[PDB]
Amino acid sequence: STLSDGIYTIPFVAKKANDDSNSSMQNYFNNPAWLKVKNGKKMVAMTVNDNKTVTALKTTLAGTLQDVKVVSEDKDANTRIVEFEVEDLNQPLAAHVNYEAPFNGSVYKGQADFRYVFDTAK
Amino acid sequence: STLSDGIYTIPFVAKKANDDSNSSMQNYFNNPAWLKVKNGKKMVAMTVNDNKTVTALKTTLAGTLQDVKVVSEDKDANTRIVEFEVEDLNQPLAAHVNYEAPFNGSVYKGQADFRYVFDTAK
Amino acid sequence: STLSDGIYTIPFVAKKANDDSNSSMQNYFNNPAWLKVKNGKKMVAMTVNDNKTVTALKTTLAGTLQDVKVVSEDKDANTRIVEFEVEDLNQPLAAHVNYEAPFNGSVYKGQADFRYVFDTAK
Repeated sequence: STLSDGIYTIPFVAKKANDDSNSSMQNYFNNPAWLKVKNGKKMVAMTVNDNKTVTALKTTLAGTLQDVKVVSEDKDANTRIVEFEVEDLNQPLAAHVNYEAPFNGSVYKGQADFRYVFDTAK
Repeated sequence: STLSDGIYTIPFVAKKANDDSNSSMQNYFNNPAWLKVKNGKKMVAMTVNDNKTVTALKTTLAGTLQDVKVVSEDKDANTRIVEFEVEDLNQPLAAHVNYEAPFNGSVYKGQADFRYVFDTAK
Repeated sequence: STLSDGIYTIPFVAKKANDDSNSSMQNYFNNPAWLKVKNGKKMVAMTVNDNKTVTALKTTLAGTLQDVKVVSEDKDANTRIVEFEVEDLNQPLAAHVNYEAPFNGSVYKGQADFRYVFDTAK
């Protein structure tokens, strides 16, 4: 947690919920994540690269999963910037994502559980 | 082929035409591909992440290469969703792509052959 | 340097300034880069996939770093096509990038040094 004030680019990997392997959900988020070290608060910002498909995202805060906040949304470029706090950048951050298939059919909804594994701030 | 009804995310890799190595053409397609298991028909959908550059794409169906169908096109975000049927998700699916360089010159056209190698549905 | 006339797709990796490891800045540029072999001039074109964040980019030419030229800019899709000459496609091309965080705060600016390592034209 010992980090000085400023803007740093923090890398991440999305791993499967109960497997130490890469999750297919990783491709919905732009790497690296932005890190603002302000007033001793670890704020992580990341571009959700498919606004239409990814409908909801929740990240663990104080022991429970809470819906992420939208910094700014770009409906023309099909992207959005999301903001969330992390308790520890050393523990695999459990996250649940709700998605929608672009198919022209009755069934299209989906949802998956995955873990965000953060490297070191730069 | 033994798969139940529903929406599943199928991963893929683009390999070189006559080499078991990754093809540079992989970066024109968004991973993973969407899979709709409806009425015993293996339908694969994928985002072509550069609408202007990638001009044509054909995938092998019943022994011959046929031009892929457009689900929906996004001219503002420079993307499009394409749909194609696969005979077997265990054989390397041969595909031919036609592309155009964004350079301001007389010569800009190009075309390449590659293989889609599908993993398992999720 | 012995290459015939035409359009070829050249792959690249962004490595850390003083480390032979991948740079986080790699995700701001679309792979592969376009190569036009016209009148014995090695011209490299690449899509900067985040127009708003990446504010400036300079590539080494004749021993010094010079600001890259804009082929065409897409403000709707948040992209731009940049053009620059390379002295040798065998030496790690030193580059300096200026970036801006999308956070809603006083501090957001940043800048990093990295090297472009080019493979072979296709």
